[PDB]
Order: sequence, then C-alpha cells, then structure tokens
Amino acid sequence: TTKTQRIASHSHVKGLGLDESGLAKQAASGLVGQENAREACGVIVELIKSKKMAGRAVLLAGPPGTGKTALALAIAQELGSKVPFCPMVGSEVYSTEIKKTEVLMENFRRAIGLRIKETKEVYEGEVTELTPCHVIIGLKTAKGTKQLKLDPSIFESLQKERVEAGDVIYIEANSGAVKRQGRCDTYATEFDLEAEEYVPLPKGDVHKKKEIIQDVTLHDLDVANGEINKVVNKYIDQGIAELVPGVLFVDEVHMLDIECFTYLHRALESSIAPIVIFASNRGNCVIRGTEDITSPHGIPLDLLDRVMIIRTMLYTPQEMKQIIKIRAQTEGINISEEALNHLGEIGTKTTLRYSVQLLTPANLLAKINGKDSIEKEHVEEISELFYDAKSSAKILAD
Amino acid sequence: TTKTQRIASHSHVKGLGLDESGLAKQAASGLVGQENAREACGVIVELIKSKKMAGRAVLLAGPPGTGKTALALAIAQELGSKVPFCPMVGSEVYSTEIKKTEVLMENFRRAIGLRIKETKEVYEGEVTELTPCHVIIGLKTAKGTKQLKLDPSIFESLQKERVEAGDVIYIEANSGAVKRQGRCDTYATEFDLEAEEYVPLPKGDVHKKKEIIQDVTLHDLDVANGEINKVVNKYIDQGIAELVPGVLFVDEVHMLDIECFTYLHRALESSIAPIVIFASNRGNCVIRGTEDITSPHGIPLDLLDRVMIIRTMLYTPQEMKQIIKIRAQTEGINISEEALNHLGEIGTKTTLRYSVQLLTPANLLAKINGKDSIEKEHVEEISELFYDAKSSAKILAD
Amino acid sequence: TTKTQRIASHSHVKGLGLDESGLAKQAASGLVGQENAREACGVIVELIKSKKMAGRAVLLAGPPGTGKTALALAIAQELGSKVPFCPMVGSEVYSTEIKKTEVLMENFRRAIGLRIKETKEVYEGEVTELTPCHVIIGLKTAKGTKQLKLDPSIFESLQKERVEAGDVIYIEANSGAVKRQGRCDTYATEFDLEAEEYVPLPKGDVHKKKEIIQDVTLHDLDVANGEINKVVNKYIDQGIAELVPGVLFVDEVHMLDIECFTYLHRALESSIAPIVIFASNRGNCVIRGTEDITSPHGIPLDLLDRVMIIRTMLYTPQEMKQIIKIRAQTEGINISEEALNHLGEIGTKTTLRYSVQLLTPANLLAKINGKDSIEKEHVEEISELFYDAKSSAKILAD
Amino acid sequence: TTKTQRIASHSHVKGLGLDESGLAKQAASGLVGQENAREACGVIVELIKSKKMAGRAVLLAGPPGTGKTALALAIAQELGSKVPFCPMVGSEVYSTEIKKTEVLMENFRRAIGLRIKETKEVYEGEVTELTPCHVIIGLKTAKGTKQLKLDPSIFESLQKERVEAGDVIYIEANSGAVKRQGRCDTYATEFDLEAEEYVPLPKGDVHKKKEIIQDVTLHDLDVANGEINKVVNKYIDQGIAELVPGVLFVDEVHMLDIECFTYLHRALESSIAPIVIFASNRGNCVIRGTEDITSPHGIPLDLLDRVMIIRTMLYTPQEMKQIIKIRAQTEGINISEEALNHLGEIGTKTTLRYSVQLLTPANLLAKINGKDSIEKEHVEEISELFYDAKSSAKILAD
Ligand SMILES: Nc1ncnc2c1ncn2[C@@H]1O[C@H](COP(=O)(O)OP(=O)(O)O)[C@@H](O)[C@H]1O
Ligand SMILES: Nc1ncnc2c1ncn2[C@@H]1O[C@H](COP(=O)(O)OP(=O)(O)O)[C@@H](O)[C@H]1O
Ligand SMILES: Nc1ncnc2c1ncn2[C@@H]1O[C@H](COP(=O)(O)OP(=O)(O)O)[C@@H](O)[C@H]1O
Ligand SMILES: Nc1ncnc2c1ncn2[C@@H]1O[C@H](COP(=O)(O)OP(=O)(O)O)[C@@H](O)[C@H]1O
Repeated sequence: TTKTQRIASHSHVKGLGLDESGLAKQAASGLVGQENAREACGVIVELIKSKKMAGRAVLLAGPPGTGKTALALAIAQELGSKVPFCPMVGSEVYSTEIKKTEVLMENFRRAIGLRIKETKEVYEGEVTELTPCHVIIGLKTAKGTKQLKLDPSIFESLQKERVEAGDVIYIEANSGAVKRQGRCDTYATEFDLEAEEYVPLPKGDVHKKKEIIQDVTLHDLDVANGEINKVVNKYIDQGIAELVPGVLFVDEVHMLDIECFTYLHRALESSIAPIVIFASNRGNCVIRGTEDITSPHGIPLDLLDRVMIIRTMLYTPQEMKQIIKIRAQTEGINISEEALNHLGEIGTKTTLRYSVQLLTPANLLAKINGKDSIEKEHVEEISELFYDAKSSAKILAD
Repeated sequence: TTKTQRIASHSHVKGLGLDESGLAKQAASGLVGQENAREACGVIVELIKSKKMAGRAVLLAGPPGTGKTALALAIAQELGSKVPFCPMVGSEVYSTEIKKTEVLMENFRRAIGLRIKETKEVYEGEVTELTPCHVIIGLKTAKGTKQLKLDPSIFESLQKERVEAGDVIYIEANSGAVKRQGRCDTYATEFDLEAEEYVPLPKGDVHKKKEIIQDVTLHDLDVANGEINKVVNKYIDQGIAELVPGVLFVDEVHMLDIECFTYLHRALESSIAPIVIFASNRGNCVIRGTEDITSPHGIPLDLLDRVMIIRTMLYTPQEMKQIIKIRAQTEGINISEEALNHLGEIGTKTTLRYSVQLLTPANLLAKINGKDSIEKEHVEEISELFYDAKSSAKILAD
Repeated sequence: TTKTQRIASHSHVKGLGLDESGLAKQAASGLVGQENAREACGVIVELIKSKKMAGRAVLLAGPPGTGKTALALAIAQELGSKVPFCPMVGSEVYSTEIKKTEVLMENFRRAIGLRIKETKEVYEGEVTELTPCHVIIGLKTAKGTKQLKLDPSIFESLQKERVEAGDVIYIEANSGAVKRQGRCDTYATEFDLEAEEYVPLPKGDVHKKKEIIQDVTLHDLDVANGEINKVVNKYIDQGIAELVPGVLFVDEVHMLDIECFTYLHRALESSIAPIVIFASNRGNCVIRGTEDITSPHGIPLDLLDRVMIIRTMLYTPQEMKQIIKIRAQTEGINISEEALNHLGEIGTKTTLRYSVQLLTPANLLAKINGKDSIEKEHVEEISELFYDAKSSAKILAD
Repeated sequence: TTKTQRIASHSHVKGLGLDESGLAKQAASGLVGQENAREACGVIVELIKSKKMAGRAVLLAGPPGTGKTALALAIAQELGSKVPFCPMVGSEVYSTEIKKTEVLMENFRRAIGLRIKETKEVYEGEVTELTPCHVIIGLKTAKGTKQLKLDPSIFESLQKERVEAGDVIYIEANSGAVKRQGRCDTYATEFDLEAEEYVPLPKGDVHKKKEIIQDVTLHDLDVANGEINKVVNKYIDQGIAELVPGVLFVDEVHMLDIECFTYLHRALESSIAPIVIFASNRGNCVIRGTEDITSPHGIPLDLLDRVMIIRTMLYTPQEMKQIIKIRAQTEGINISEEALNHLGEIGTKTTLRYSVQLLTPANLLAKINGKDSIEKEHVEEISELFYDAKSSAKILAD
C-alpha cells in the first residue's frame, strides 16, 4: 500500500525515453527534460543488462522534485514493466519492533523477482455469455462452447478483472482466480494486431491443464508461507523458476547509519541481488553513527567508490508545466493552459511535488463551482488556501 | 477524561461555518474570523468525503491560540457530530510504562468509529407517570399503557438521562440502560417540527425487540473486551457494523521522533485509518531522533511531501473579544462589554487561551463581591493577581 | 565475494617490481611510479621473511587512490601468490549481528594460511580423448591409457577447469574434483621450458594414490567444519600441515575504536599472526571511543610506536595515465592514447579510482556506437554523464 | 608475549646506576643521563625497601621517549632482577570480553611475586657426556658418575637450557624439567670466582631430593590452576612461600576512568600490593568518566595527593645517541659513529623511540648491500623511506 501509493505519482513513467543511440528524446515514455540524467540512466540500464554492475550501485543526486524517484523507477521499467521496483526512504530503518537490517533485508527481498512456470487445471475460453440467474457463463474454445455456473465469489473476481462477454479468460479450477487475457480475435479489425489487446480463440477443451507464469517477489513468498530460499533454488535448477533481480531505491540515503552501510555493501554483492539506487538532496554530511566523519551525501568513501553518481537538475517553470500536464492528463483532470502555466510558476517558487499535489484540491474546488475544468482562478485560490513547508516554516520562524 | 477535558474549551464549535460555495460566513457554527483557514479546512472536508485523501495528512501551522485545535475539531464536526475526534500532544508518546508506538496505536483506535446495529429487548414509550413508592413508571405506546416498577439502579440512570413525564424513552431489558428519545409528539405545538426534540408515540407494545444503533470506537471495544479486529470485520461483511474513520489530531508534532513518524506514515495508509491532522507553532526544527537534520516543523520531508499545510494567524484584540464572548455565553457567564474588551486586550499581550482561562476566576471573583456579572474591575483584579507564562518567565529571567 | 571483488581492481599487481638491490624498477610487476613507497614495502618484505617484524605493524598513509591497497597486496604477492591477503575496511566492525572483535578475529583467520599435504586416490593422466556419448575420457600415463566414463557432474568441473584433450589432469576419486596440471610435455616445443605450462606425462598407473597440497585459510576450515586449532596444531607437529601467515589489510583505520585497537595489539603478537597493514588518508583524529584524545591517523600512541609508516603520494596525470592503461590492458579494453590522456586529466581533478571506474562505462558506450575501441569522444560523454562525489556534494552544498 | 615484547627495548636496563650516596653515575646499569629522575627513583626504591610507601604511588611525567618505562623497570631491577614488573597501558582496560577492573586485577596479580621452596626428586651433576644413540648422558657428583638415557622430550629441554658437557645441571624426575646451574668448578680458572658462572660439583648422589626455589607470580598460579589465595596464605604461614610485591607500571594513566581510579586507590592499600607507578605525557585533562572535572594528568586529586611525581626531560641529540648506541650494542648491531650521530639528530626531530626503531630496518638494509655494519648512508635511506607519526599526520593534514 505505502509502496503502490509511493509509485502512483509516477504512473506516467514508462521508461527513460531514449533512442537507439541512447540519446534522450524530447518527450517519450512519459519523461520530459532531464536529458543528461536520462542518458546516464540508460548507460546503467545497459551495464545491468550486460552484468557489468557487479559491486556497483547508483546514486541520484539533486534537489527535491528533480525526478530522482521517477528516474529510478524508469530504470526498472527499462529492464521490464515486470521487474520489481522497491522504493524506500532511509529513515524507515528506525522502527520500534523490527531491527534496521531486517527492514533492509525485507526491502531487498521485495526487489528480487521470481518468474514461476506452473501447469494448472483451468476452464478457459471466450466468454460467450454472462447470465445471473449465481452467474451462468459460456466459454468457447476451438473445440466448442461449454457452460459454467459461477458462485458469487468467482463472479466478483471476474467483475474485478473487468471481464465482458467477448473477452478471452481463464478461471483456475482450484484457487478460483480469474484471468482476463484480452478480447477474442474473432472481433478484431484490420487495425488490431495479433495477440495484443486481441488474442486468439484458445485451442483444445474449455477444461484443460494450462501452463501459467506467475511473477512474484521473494517477499511475496514469505507472506504466503530460509526454507524459502531452498525451494527457490530447487526450482531454478529445474528451470521451473527464473530469478529477476529488480531495483531497490533508497531515498534519504543520509538517514542510513554505519551498520546499515556495512549490511548494504555486503548484500549488494549477492549474485541474486537487486541493483541499489540511492538518492540524496544533500551535500557533505556527518556519516550517521560516526559523530565526526564528514562525507559526500553521508555515504562512506569505500561505498562512494563503488557508486556511479548521476546529477538531476532543477526544472524551469516551463519544464515543470510540461510535467504537471502529463500528471493532469494521466489523472483524467481537465485543466486550462493558463492554470498549468501558473502551477509551473508556483513550482519554481516551491518544488515540483508541491505543484503536482495541488491538482487534486484544485480539481475538487473546480467541481464545487460547477466547473469540469481547472481554470487559473482555482489555482490562485488553492495556492492562497494552502502553504508549502518552506513558506510555512519561515512565517513561523519570523 | 483528559480528552473530554481537552475538548471542553471547544464546546461551542459546531463545524466550520461555510456557505454552499465553501466560503466562510462572518460567524457561524461557533467560529468567527480565521476565514482563509476555515475555507482550507472545507476543502479537506470535501477531499475526505470524496476519499481523495489517500496517503495525505493535514498540518495546521500557526502560533498558540490561533484555533488550530478548534479547526481540527470543526473538521470532525463537518464529517458528523458522531465522527470520533481524538486530540493528543506529541509528548504523550514518552511514557514509562507504555511504548511510544503503543500510545500512537491507542490514539489511532480512539479515532476510528464503528456504528453497530443491534436488536435488543426493551421497554419503551412515553413516560405517563413517575411515582416513587423503588419508582413506578407508566410507559405508553400506540397499543396502550403498561406499568413498570424500577429499582433505584435504573431510576438513577433515568434521572441521569434527565427523563421527565412526557418524554419518550426506552429501557434496555438486559443492561438496564435508559435512553431518552425526546418529548412525545402529543405535546408538540405547530412550532415544533417532526421527530426532532419531539418524537412520535412508539408503535407496537411497550415490551418489544428494538433495533438500536451504537456508536463506539475501536478503543471503546478494547476496554469492554487482534481478536477484536476479526469480529469487527465479520460484522462489516454482514452489514451489521459500519466503519467511520475519524480525526486524529496531533499537536506538538515536533515532539515526535523518527520512529514515531515511521510508524505514523505507515499507519495512515490503512484503509480504515483516521485522517491525521498535525499542529505546529514552530518553524524549522532538528528532527527529533536525528541530532542534526533540520526540517520545517520538525517533520521529515517524505512526510511533509504528503501533508497539506494550512496557516492560522493571530487574532486582533477585536476578534479575540468575539471569541471570548462565545466562550462566556456558552459557559453561562455574564460579562459586560467593557470587561470583554479588556480581555481582548489582555489576549493580544498574552494569548487567546490565557484570556479565555481568566473567565472562570473573574466570575468567581464577581460572585464573591455579590455581583452576578463580570465587570471591568474584576478583569483588572484577576489580571493583576495572576500571570501569563511569558511574563512570569521574563520577570524571573530578569 | 566482497573480497575477490575487492582485489579485482588490483588483478595486474604481481609484486613490488624491485631489483636485487631492492630499488624500484621503472615499471615492473604491474606497478608504475610510487617508487619510494615500493622500496619501503620491500624492506617490510625482507623484515617479514627474516622474522624481524615481531610486534610491529605497517601503516600506509596517503590520499585516496595513491595505491595503498595495491601496495599492501603487492607485499603479500612478494611473500607468495599463495600467501593469504585479506582486505577489510575499519567500519566493517560495526555490525548488528556480530561483535566487533568477532569481525576482527574472522579477518585474522582469513589472513592465516595452511598448506596441507594429503595423499588421495586419483585418476590421472594426459587427456587422450573427450567423447560425450555422460562423457568418455581416455587418460594416459607412462604405463598406458585407460578409459573413464564421467557423469555430467564431473564433466561440468572438468569444463570449469578449462580441460582440453592434450592437458594433464587428475580427478579425485572421492570428491570428484578435477585439477588441470598443464599441457602434456609430448606436445611442447623447444620454446617451452620444463614443467611450467607444459608438464610431464605422469608415471605409474592412471588410478593411484597421489600426494596433493591444498592451500586453505583458517577461516576456510571454519566454514568446512577451537576444535580446529587443536587439529591444526596436531598436523603441524606431524609435518602434515604448514602455517603461512598472510597479510591483514585494514583500510579506514580511524573507524576503529579503542576496544578494537586493544584487541588488535594483542592479536598481532600471536606467533601465527598475519602482518597487519593499516591504511589512512587522514591526519590527526580523535581516537574513536575516547571523545577527546587526538592522535595521528586516529591510532593510539602505544600502537603508533610499533607501526612502520610509509607515505604514498598523489600521482601526476601522466603517472595516472600509465596506471589507467595497465587496467584497460588487463581488462581487455581497447582505448586510444588520447582517451587515456583525458582519463589521466580527469583523475587529477578527481582521483585515480574515479578515472579507473570510467573504463567499463566508456567501453559499453563505445560498443553502443559500433566502436570496438574507446575514443576521446566517449570519455568526454561519460564524464559529462557521471559525477565524482566531491563535485556532486559541492553542487548540492551550493 | 606482549609483556616480554614490551620489556625487550629495555633489555639493557639493569638498575638505576647510582652510587652509595644515591647520586647518578655518568653511565651505569645501562642508563645514561636523566640523572635527577634516576636519583628520585632511588629515593622511591629506599622508601619501598623501608616499607614507607604505604598508600603512596609514583607518577613519572614527561614527554614520549624520555625513559619513563625504562625508569619504572629500573626500579623493579633495584628491588631484584627477580622482582615482578608488569607494564600496562591504561587503554587496555577497555575490552569487549573482560571488565575493566578484571584487567586491573589481573595486572595486579602479575605484579605480585611468590618465592616457593620445594623439595623435588632430581638427577643432578656435572654432565660428563652427551651421546645420541635417545641421548645418553653421564652425570657426576662427589659420590661418582651415573648414566641416564634421555628421551627426545627431555633432550630438547636440555638443548633449550643450552646444556653442554662440563655444565652442572639437574633434571626434575617428575616434570622432566632441565635446569642448567653453570659450569663445573673443576674447569674454572683463577679468574673465575666461587659459585657464579662456575658452580661446585654437587655433593651426594646423582639421584636425590633437592630443595628448589621457584619464582612465580599470583597470575602464573591462576593459569596453572580465591582458592589460590587460601593456599598461598597457608604456605607463607608455614614459611614454605614468601611474597614479593613487584611493580605495576600504568602508562597512559589518563585513559583510566573514575571507576578504575576508585578500584586502584583501594587495591594499592593491600599489604601484599605491588607499587603502582603511573606515567603521563600530558598536562591537565578532563578526568575520564566525569565530563567536566579537569585535573593534572587526568588523575583525581585524592589520588594525586598520594602520588610522588618525578619529571623526565627530553634528551639532547647527544644523549639520545648514547642511548641509541647501548641499544645497538645490546642488539649485536654494528653501526658507525656517524650513523649514530644521524640517528641522534633524527631522534630530536621525532622521538627517541622512533630513532631506536630504525636500527633493525637500517641493519637489514645494510645486510642487503653486503655490509655488516650500518653506515650513515643506510640511516639516510631508511629515514627517507619511513615516516614518524607527527610528520605523516602533518602531511595529510596539509
Ligand atoms: N523529467 C520528468 N518527466 C516526467 N515526470 C517527471 C520528471 N521529473 C519528475 N517527474 C515527476 O514529477 C514528480 C516529482 O518527481 P520525483 O521523482 O518525485 O522527484 P524527487 O524524487 O527528486 O523529489 C513525480 O510525479 C515524477 O513522476
Ligand atoms: N476562529 C475561532 N472561532 C471561535 N473560537 C475559536 C477560534 N479560534 C480559536 N477559538 C477558540 O479559542 C480557544 C483557543 O483556540 P485553540 O483551538 O486552542 O488554539 P491553538 O490550538 O492554536 O492554541 C479555544 O477555546 C477555541 O475553541
Ligand atoms: N603505482 C601503481 N601502479 C599500478 N597500479 C596502481 C598504482 N597505484 C595504484 N594503482 C591501482 O590504481 C587503483 C587505485 O589504487 P588503490 O590501491 O585502490 O588506492 P588507495 O587504496 O590508496 O585508495 C587500483 O586499481 C590499483 O591497483
Ligand atoms: N636514560 C636512559 N638510559 C638508557 N636507556 C634509556 C634512557 N631513557 C630511555 N631509554 C631507552 O630509550 C627507549 C625509550 O624510552 P622509554 O622508556 O620507552 O620512554 P617513554 O616510556 O618515556 O616513552 C627505550 O629503549 C629505553 O630503554
């Protein structure tokens, strides 16, 4: 929840938007501007894919709201929309009921993926009918159509998968899980490519054994069950399961202490390890736990020695506006150009994240005046009603 | 007790007093002035009601006695006079016999409401008579009148509910609890609207099964009984119980440390979570537990990023007088206009809370001179007899 | 892993490259420049070999990237490519699940070698054939050729040892371990010296008892098994095993505290002890654990009294280029002279380790533009894409 | 080991070298210069011998390498070459597996001697022959010669005692320990005094009971075995054992904390206690454990009140040369006068201990150039190759 929540403001980020030369496109994969850093992340992506990252980590350094989290996430997108991305903040290690290296370990395990191939008993086909009498469904394969009667329980799941008549689905016989594959090929046009949104009519019987591929994390297995690692290694050896190290993003790196960096240095050498990407908005800091050793970003030298550092720069109000616009678009929030330009300007006086967070309040304030679009007047009101943290701390200082 | 005590100086606060446009009325729902902040809280109220507050919290920032606690409480009033409001101060986490995240957890559970529908055996009707012989009572429904004989125990409860002959009540057969519904409809005039202060004659028998609706908190269930959460979830699924997240108000936010903020960030993402409203009267502070990281209001950035910040401003002596007046009125304390004007002036030299606390001492000092109203002379004496903390610390400094 | 990883950037270091007079050669054994220090390490090497190091330790002092780790490793090379070298950093003692003197102890035991003579049942000879039917192998000795059939398990090991037809190998009958001795003498030319890359045809039978000599560390025995020390001493007394104290390199010496130095002082007097070599890039420091005692490099006087101190100096960009070149050559990375000269210059503005770490990213960036050699343009791009820690901390400071 | 190691650089120190008047001789008992302090230690020696030291301790104060450790050791020599001398440094109390007052206690017990008279079964005499056939030995007393056949075990011990034919020895029948008494009287000349290097032919039989006198410490009994103290007191009462309190030397006195000084003050009043001699190279220091109480040498007043303080002064390069010469002579290291004069000069720029430690490296560097004597050129090279701690910390500071 905190993590899905954490990644929601980045729902538009699909990758780094580079061309084949590895250079940044004007605007692609959701990203605009920040081109130098995007290109540096692309080198990281190639290094990771080449397995030339052994014992290295990444550090994104720059001010608040300069896309450090977006860029980390984009790296994981470029390895695959499948690849696990686990964002944390360093202060999360300080907790009253769990040791700090158990927090780190847990976050490591969230960042290591496993693709498991299993054969399951299913009922599958094109959904020829949905008739609540319980719900009757007809499923069609190349061999013909068969009727099922579904309990409310499986019907709810089918409704959750947004299954409609015309879709190809399967229903796992044991768990009752419903998977929507796409729309059946029968109904595709000449605009619709092969097996994408539209998929073939399944061959064979409605009721059959089907080879399914689950993407799970090593943490997702903990909750569903040391003993784990043993089974996982069995499965890889049998080519039943395949490891997929992901990305561990550690914002607020300076909140880590010496014991945390000792644990991290060691862990990131594991062959199955995720790539570790740190983020910092600070310069030189006393390394926490030492009391007097000052170091770039609060990271010990022997670690910094293995860290590839990419700088992120402040956006102009013009760049910020382009990004605020992607967020509004992605959110389904209608907003005038003048309103967006004002939000850009507010962002430059505060941060990008502050401007972005004003969209939802401005939108509701628009709805309340019977308007279905944010206008400049609503941005103006909202920004007089609410304060950024720097402005508020300053007023109260003075 | 400490919490009812905590909310007593806000007994006049009924809501935020905004119009349908969401703009502040001159004086409504007990609030006067502080209009910008009241309007910002109204946006929060709509966001909460729309469920657009996921992963956000609120921060009220301003000096002492600028209505931060009043405004938080007003938000809970606007969600419902039913909705749980739990005020705490951050230093309450530091306690010798309970861990700091057990304090926070307990305060979370006080801030989550549960409406439970139950059917109980009752005796109900209009109270046709009260005759202490034990006490004889006649209860009347549409089917007729029946006599009961009450033990002192239930009579005491009935007396506590301020039940008079003419009122419609019920008496729970098992617990012996007495509920006063209102005055019977039979005696209402043409000024008295339907089922308000005045309620219908109940239909059916005096003795019957009645569907009652209890508002409890998750903390109120702890005391009357992990195992709880299980039963509660059962009841929601059965539509027997309904959750009502309330408001958790955390004043003195800078007294929280890093472990507290890690626990809070996580907790406030729970789907059943109350809205968290922080309050601060400070500017930049070392985040407690870090020793060197300075931050607006002593809150870590990753939290501040999710916090909507509303500023509260100092009242003029004129505004303060309006508020001191509401408090006197609400208290039943008679006071001259000149006395109120003096209290306004004292408030500007000290704080609003200091002026407000002088009413009760001034009133007693009035009674002692045979006066049934506070006059300027009594405010003058009281303010020479007692000191505000700033004045006292200064005298002793010097 | 962290340790093999730790020694990888020094894979070119074969010794100290001194002549018989003990003076530094222009460039030999992988080292270039740093001649004074290399000559001082050569005195240490002779002292150790003479056993005149009793109760002394070594300190390498100089800035980051001046070869302190290389020189320590080179000392161990000069005692033997066999001699254990264990590099650590002082902050590694601070760990959440292991005491600080258990870290030190473990690192001591990694730095003490044991040569064990054992007689094992083997199959050996020249590999006359490799035929996967399982894999058939013919092994030839002076007495003739014998066929074996190997399971996939031993075949994998043989493949790991890079065994080819024509090589002399042995296969341990019990463990199944494969050892490649070299190419058979039969196929050597007049350029190929006796028993080096090329080794004799083994005498006797394919199947025989063979005296093998394993080099292990005292830590390598822990993992494969107090009780250990007892057995080890038995074996030395029987001339079955022979001790070989190695080198313990402790970088970041100032991260050690007083309890660590008390433990180290004592341990390094053990007769079986490794030589301890410290490294420092700092001047006077508060001795950690004391709060107020300042001392050269953060080391207590009574220790400093027993420490032989060798200074390492900054390389010019010209020297740095020579070293960057050895690393590229050793890596198999093609790079123009102009590109190397630029990396030298970058190294002088940053450190040698930063320049060296740019090779792999520059190389991949070269491959991506279809180039099989790094050119100046790729060094330029790479250095604009990535930042050194000093530059990044400075930008964010300002 | 650490302690024998600790006393090795003082192997030339035989006493304080004073005349009968108690005044310092130019050069005697290994000491040169430092005359005032030597004379003050001589008063201490007489006070101790008179038992007028009850509740007093000694403090040697002066810079590094001014002979504080030498002088402490010399005091113990003057009480007897037998008398236990236990040197420690105050930071040794801070250890992870032993409490700080258990370190102190252990060091107290090392500093208390016990002379035990025992009668043992022995074989003794003049060694008339050594014939390895096992080894045959003939032992001769006044009653005649007897042959023994020794196992390798006792022969090794005899070889360790440097026993030659012509020496008078005994061999303990039970333990197998070999003691070399000296050369037999039969072979002495008129230059050789009675019972010194040369001792009489033993009277009686080869095999006999012999009264032997072992010098042990109370710590030496711990390792070979509270219960101890009981037995020891038994033996003193029986005149079987005799106590000999020694000297406990505590360098780095300012590393002791308040709990250590409380334990020490108390312990040094024991009747069996060693004399405690502290050493300091510092002026006023915060007493460790107090945070704010400043005191000469970091010692509490009530202790300082009982401490007799002797100052040690810096040596000139001329005095230092005399001392460097004694060390070379004692070591068997040949060195020119010019080389010694250079070492004196180096010592004045650094410390005496630094110059002294350059002898062994300079000597090896001499051997390497085929020279059997250190010449100025070798001192020059060695001092350019290695650095003193002050010089190294300074370079790296700057
Ligand atoms: N170059 C960019 N293109 C598109 N979106 C961006 C870009 N940079 C930042 N963002 C977005 O702007 C918001 C703030 O960026 P974020 O990654 O949180 O910054 P940081 O982590 O540096 O504080 C996020 O919603 C993020 O997705
Ligand atoms: N705008 C307002 N209208 C009515 N009452 C107010 C207003 N602001 C503050 N109060 C009341 O004044 C007193 C002080 O305000 P409070 O909410 O405690 O201030 P704070 O929490 O900022 O110190 C309380 O009794 C409160 O109910
Ligand atoms: N004189 C030298 N000759 C060859 N390689 C060197 C030399 N000095 C340093 N190196 C190499 O340069 C890199 C940096 O040196 P390193 O030993 O890590 O420096 P330090 O430990 O002082 O920071 C390593 O790859 C090392 O092998
Ligand atoms: N006056 C002296 N005569 C002979 N040797 C001395 C004299 N002073 C010091 N030494 C010797 O010089 C070296 C340094 O002296 P040491 O006792 O360790 O000094 P400190 O303990 O004050 O640092 C030792 O080898 C010691 O035996």
